[PDB]
Amino acid sequence: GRVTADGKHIQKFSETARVPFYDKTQKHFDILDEQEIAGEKPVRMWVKRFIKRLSLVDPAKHPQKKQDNKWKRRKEGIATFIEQKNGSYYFNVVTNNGCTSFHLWHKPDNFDQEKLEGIQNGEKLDCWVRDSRYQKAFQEIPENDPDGWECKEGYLHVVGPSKVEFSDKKGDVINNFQGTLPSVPNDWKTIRTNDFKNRKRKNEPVFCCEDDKGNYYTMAKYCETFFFDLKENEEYEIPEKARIKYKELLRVYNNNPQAVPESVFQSRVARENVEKLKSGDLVYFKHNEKYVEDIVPVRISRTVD
RNA sequence: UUGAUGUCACGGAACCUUUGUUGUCUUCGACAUGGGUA
RNA sequence: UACCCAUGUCGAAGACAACAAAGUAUUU
Repeated sequence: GRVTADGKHIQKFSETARVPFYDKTQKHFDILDEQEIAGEKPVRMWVKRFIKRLSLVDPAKHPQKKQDNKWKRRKEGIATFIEQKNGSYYFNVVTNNGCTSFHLWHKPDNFDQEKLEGIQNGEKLDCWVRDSRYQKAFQEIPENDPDGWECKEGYLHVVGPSKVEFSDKKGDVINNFQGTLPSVPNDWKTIRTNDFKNRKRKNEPVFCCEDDKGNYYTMAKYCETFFFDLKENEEYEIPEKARIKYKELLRVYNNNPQAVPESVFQSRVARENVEKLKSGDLVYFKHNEKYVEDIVPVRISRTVD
């Protein structure tokens, strides 16, 4: 939700999507303006809810784990090979929905047509395809995925790189870093992740670093959130109780002895010493038919009595 | 800024009454933080 | 729009509440 200009109502967004900000696969911090980052100018993003995945042998007669629930909802088509790189193969696809086509890169399974050993330019194959939730957004359409993006307008909710694990002693991620750990940056906008927790699948990027008095930090947030489809006709009134609870939430955020000692790793509410609701704020809200009941600044937050 | 044959104003204690007092173990364990994957 | 958690660290309270001036016969 978004707090209205009068400061007395909160309007409802219909949707959210994740925006990668601290990974090296994009340039959002270099191309978005300050008031777009601050969440006080609306922006227009490309959004994809579902992403396609292929198999080049029928899942129903595929060995092992693909006579499986995810593949129960099959869809069929034909694919044309057009490029190969790093063992990945590039296909244009036509599904059985008349004319309905898209390009995608595929990293073959062992049973994908002899793992595509010996396939050649211009060839084509019968295929099966599924779609799975992706719910991500970008300002510019990434290369290697040029199709299926929907243009939407909304606001960016930028909290900062505040999901951090820290210790006085070296854990599993730090032990396996393979390098000299960086120093803690001074500016929260320059942080970029430098390896992964699951380095085979390359899920879950992290930023590992060390400070001058011997603490080790692992920041494990790389996405930031995009709010879109603002409903004009759906205000909810903020009662006085909701403001008191929010002020108490802010007080407990800013008076924490157990807080991470480096403020670049704190959320905007704590890092910036926020003290009130203000017009135009972006927030998560709980409501009844007419009134706001609970307000929090981040996705997993605190609940006040 | 006096008025004149008449001024005890050195003719009148800012005096009298009121408790800085009432209540409070130098004690003590679970809590911080916000995403990630499809 | 469903699923899943992850990390180990750290002192708190340092006066508060009340009162903040009020009374002080002249007569059946």
